[PDB]
Amino acid sequence: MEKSIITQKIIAKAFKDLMQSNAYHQISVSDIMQTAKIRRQTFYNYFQNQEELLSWIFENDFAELINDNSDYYGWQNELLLLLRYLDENQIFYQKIFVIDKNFEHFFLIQWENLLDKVIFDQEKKSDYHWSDLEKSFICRYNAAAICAITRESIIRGNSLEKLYSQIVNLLLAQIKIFE
Amino acid sequence: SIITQKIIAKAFKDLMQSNAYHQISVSDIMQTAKIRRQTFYNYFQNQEELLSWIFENDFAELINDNSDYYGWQNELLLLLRYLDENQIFYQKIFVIDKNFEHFFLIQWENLLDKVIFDQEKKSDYHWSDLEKSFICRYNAAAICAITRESIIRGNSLEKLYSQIVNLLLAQIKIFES
Repeated sequence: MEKSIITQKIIAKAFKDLMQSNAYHQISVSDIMQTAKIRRQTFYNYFQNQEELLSWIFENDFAELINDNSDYYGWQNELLLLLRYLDENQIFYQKIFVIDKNFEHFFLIQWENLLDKVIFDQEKKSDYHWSDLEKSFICRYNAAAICAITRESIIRGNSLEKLYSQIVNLLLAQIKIFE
Repeated sequence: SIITQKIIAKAFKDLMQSNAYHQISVSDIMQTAKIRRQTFYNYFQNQEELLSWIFENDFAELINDNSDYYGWQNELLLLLRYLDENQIFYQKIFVIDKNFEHFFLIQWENLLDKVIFDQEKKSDYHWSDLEKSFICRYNAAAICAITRESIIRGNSLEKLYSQIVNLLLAQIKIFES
């Protein structure tokens, strides 16, 4: 989305930029709005504080990457863009894994949402005999794997995009047996 | 002498069924085991050491104490059956020991190494070292998470067997030459 959230997106970009090179708690609202080039008080039309801004970033950015697009068959492109986003924002996310103990659970749910999208898109392309139980299992199994691998890579400072071909290939192999 | 240690462990596991970990004493354990109390300390300094011993011994048997040709599929099935038989015990462990998950993950990594080894004995593959390492890390993480969740939920782990095997075989098949 763009038109209904223009200012929020500018403020969030500013914050993400500062998180590349400053510790989270040393970024004030004043700093964010200086970087955004918007009058400070405007921040409060939208967020009470930096925690609320973080929450918004997590909800918006993952939805935008996974769901907010037009594509009929999109999951492979979405996965690539998600890995690229995590690489670009690796320092931000390393920091969040330190600051927010509940983030790991949110992160896993994001991967689950991606797997739900994989299933959604595949069922548009081909016919499958997977039961409801089997679809749940494939999603939970793979979401857990990708969550663990990408969390570790983020924390370690290893590139996520380098894993893309291997992840796609393993997912497609598993999907195929249910044709 | 595996024998006395196993009696003590069996007694502690049974007390853990219906008693909170912290409310089980060495006296309780040894009375249940029917073995003179002081014998405990020939083997374990305390309850935490006893727990650690159970983890190391049980998983070493499940992963390392089989015949060479038993195979990863039977090994997985045996692990799943062990987790079912000890489901209530592990439900508690996932509560009280927030480091057990790391140990558990290593056990699944060990099994995945055996999967690769067994498959390379059966057939021939074009995977690189990096590709096979990745398959192992990816699937060990998946199986670790899925079995923990099923344990906590109180679902059948043995029921997961075919589901896991099918997804693993599907991944390995793409590297077969």
